[PDB]
Amino acid sequence: TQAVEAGEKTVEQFVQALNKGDYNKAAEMTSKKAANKSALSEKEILDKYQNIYGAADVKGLQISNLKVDKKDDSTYSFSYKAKMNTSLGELKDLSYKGTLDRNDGQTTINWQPNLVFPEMEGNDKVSLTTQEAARGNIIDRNGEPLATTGKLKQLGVVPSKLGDGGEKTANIKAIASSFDLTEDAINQAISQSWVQPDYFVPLKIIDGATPELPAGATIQEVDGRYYPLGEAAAQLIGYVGDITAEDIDKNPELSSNGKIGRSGLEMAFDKDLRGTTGGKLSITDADGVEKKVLIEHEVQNGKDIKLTIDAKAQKTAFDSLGGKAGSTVATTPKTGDLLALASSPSYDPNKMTNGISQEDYKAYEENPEQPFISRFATGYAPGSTFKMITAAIGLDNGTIDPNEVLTINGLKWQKDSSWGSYQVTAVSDVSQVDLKTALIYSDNIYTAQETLKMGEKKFRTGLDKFIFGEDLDLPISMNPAQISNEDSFNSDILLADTGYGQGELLINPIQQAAMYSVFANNGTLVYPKLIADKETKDKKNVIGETAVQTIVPDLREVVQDVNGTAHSLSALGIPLAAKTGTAEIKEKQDVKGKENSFLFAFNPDNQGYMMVSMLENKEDDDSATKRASELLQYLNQNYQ
Ligand SMILES: *C(=O)[C@@H](NC(=O)Cc1ccccc1)[C@@H]1N[C@@H](C(=O)O)C(C)(C)S1
Repeated sequence: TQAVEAGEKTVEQFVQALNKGDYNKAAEMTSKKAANKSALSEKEILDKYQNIYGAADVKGLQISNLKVDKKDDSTYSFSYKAKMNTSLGELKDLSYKGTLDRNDGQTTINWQPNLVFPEMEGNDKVSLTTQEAARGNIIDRNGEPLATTGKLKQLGVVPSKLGDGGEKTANIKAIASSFDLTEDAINQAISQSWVQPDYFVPLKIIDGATPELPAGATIQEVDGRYYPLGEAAAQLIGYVGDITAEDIDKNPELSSNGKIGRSGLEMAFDKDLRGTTGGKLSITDADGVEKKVLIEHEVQNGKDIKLTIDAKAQKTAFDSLGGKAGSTVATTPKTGDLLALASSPSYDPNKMTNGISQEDYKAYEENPEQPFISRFATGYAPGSTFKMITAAIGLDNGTIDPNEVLTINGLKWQKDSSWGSYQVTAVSDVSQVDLKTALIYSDNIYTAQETLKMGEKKFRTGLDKFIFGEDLDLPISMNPAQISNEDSFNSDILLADTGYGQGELLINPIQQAAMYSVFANNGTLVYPKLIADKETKDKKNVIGETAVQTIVPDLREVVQDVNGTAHSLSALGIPLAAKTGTAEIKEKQDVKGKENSFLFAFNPDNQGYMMVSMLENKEDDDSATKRASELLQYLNQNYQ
């Protein structure tokens, strides 16, 4: 019995050393190379475990149902079920047999070929044939392609088959003249540090007919991932990259020759898009004739992914940002379909996945405007657009009378002398300010006074009915919106700032589109949705229908009133309700404060579309409002 317990520890450590990928430590727990003992030496056990388990990408060996007893004076038998992960799938239900040995005080494993796979005998080999799975496509709500896979002919020259003296110069000139490439660039590539005589130095990417090939040039067809919208959806869609040996160690079910999603939806839906590797893992005899099969799946290509995105709206939303720092979110607010998720500046995903120079990659990473950031998922202070939420809360809890006219003297205001030098500031000197006026001119003082009058308790009570702190059900990495840093403002100043969208508020554009959706659904919050087939989910009674019917007519006046901050959008001649905002930020360099321009706009007649556009670190006279004319026209015509 005391010996049977030591054997269950030996089988445990032997399996553990195999599981931990240390095939040498497991080899030293075996007996000597002899009959009725170990079949091979230790160096041959290492090389057999390394060759076979390495070829099958064997990872995560775990056993169960261990049964160890006694067979003779020095012989102990052991059995167990086992399972392991391979590049083909899960290899479960493995009945392992063996015998232990107690020669001195230690117990060793009489190693046999049946301890690599159950039915191996003598000089049996292992064979693995695999078929790569085609990565699925990504498409928009109307079927247009967003990310597809295909073949790409790649021109390239062989330095050895190019020439010696003069003939190499002649072949370079013929390759240059027959492929439209400068002669100074062909020599710059074939002379790089990595190049060797008999290598394949790629040049151009043939996108049409293959022309006449001079001496030295040769086309090598390769697989590529194409992105039709390109940079206009690079943050959302992401890009794929060549699978590395580290990736295979983490998930053996990958193809060491395929691509893996690195960011965005390409990485988010990597499992669904990449498919499953097909093939067969068999045990052959000593000559290569197949005996027993261990795994066999057929190649199953990846699934396609259909998004709520509109390819036209996505490209228009991105183009309207003119390459400046910003982002635009367009939805159908009654269902939550995300029509566009643009971020700017961006990077070339085609260039990123189909070969990018190391200089260009550093440009993308050293760019201060940071093109790799998904700005529709970055938290910001919403600014003056947030007054709609504060107003709706003040109307619901009976704090704001729409017709009551506050008197506001001057452009500065503070509650009392305890505020020191801090004062809420108004841009327009309007003395008689009611709710409709405060939304048209965007008056901070009215909002600050009504927030302080409301109280912190009643303010948060209305705020907590929204999606602050919630994690949206979206395949986009994202932080939840927050009201402040802590559960209490503990400051009348901070309570006031939060009233008109400043303070410690952090709400990303997508979360803003979800929160502002209440004004298109009579106070019901409709959650955003990116997968076209998902079910619409909502959250009712977030604000009162009374507040919606009061505020939306005022938001029409933000566009229609001649002093409205969005009056430039009345040139469209379409039903629009809007609210602009400009948030000031002092979290970069103290040399100068930076401003973020915002625009919220939806159709108040049919509620077909909703838009939340942003400009980060805006230039002067530049706003989100002056750029939104084109996207609004498209959404108004195509989403009624
Ligand atoms: C809301 O965001 C308000 N903004 C400020 O009080 C800060 C600010 C920023 C730049 C210049 C002056 C003041 C108001 N809303 C914006 C807007 O709707 O664009 C105004 C510029 C009207 S102030």
